[PDB]
Amino acid sequence: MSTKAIYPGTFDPITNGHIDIITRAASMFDRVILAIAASPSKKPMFDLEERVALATTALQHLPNVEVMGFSDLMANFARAQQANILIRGLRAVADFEYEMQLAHMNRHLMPELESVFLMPSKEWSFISSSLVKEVARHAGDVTHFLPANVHQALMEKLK
Amino acid sequence: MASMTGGQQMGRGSMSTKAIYPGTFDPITNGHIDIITRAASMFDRVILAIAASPSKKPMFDLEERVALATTALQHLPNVEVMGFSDLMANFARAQQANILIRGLRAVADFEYEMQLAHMNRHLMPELESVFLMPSKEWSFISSSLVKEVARHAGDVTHFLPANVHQALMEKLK
Repeated sequence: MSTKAIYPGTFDPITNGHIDIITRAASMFDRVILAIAASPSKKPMFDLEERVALATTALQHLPNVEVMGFSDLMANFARAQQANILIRGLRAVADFEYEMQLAHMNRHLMPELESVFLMPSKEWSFISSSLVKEVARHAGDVTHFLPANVHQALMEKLK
Repeated sequence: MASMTGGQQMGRGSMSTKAIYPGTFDPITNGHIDIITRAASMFDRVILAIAASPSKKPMFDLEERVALATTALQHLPNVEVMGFSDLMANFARAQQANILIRGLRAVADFEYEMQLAHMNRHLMPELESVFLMPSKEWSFISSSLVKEVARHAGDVTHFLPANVHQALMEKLK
């Protein structure tokens, strides 16, 4: 019957690449949660409240998508949310290794959670939050890579 | 609201899902079975699409491959086995599939798989490629390796369903 997917990340901030991933996932699963990590070990530019607020606005037009923060073991959060699917976007070869390791651990922690991988669209294949930030920090144009609400908020953070 | 719209795929919630899982499956292994079982748990329907005329001559012919796979996957109600002699995208279009299952074992392959996904996106924009990691148990097995091991009497009973094991032993004198 139901499929319920979690798409975890720091989303600092959410980019068009993330939006593409979640849009695609929301087309194939009944429900999707954008799970925003509360306390990443590297301090984010936006806090959880801001990240969640931005992502909510950017994803409001998707009816089966909900944005939430989480500060617990993803397996525990997935169990709490009665999620059975874990979405991960796969951009680089470097990321694949780490995500395969994590998937094997999550299989150990939650055997009933299936990890599922999406490639980013060609359009968004080179963008990351980190890269957009670094470009923007030195006044590079990133209007093409962010939704308007995120773009405005980023500009404010850097002024 | 049919008088007004037939509806669209994206931005309107969840849609009916029909996945193709293509390969040569020469023969199908427990690794493949794991992948398709997992896909069949999350998609409404799944087709195991067995390539008829692969570039490297297979040990089993299409009829044998299809027969073996059918038997090994009969316990999954939403899975069907078919042969195809086309691009995976043309078969997908023919079957009105909207999902393409791809197994992701090696880092070496990631680049090729991303390139294939971009090509399939070009050919069939409405087809989404979805990538599954193999289970840890099956992470090192391939059809090719199991065959070569079997050819020199290595034990591969753990890597194949019984019907495939028997058929493989028959192929190897």
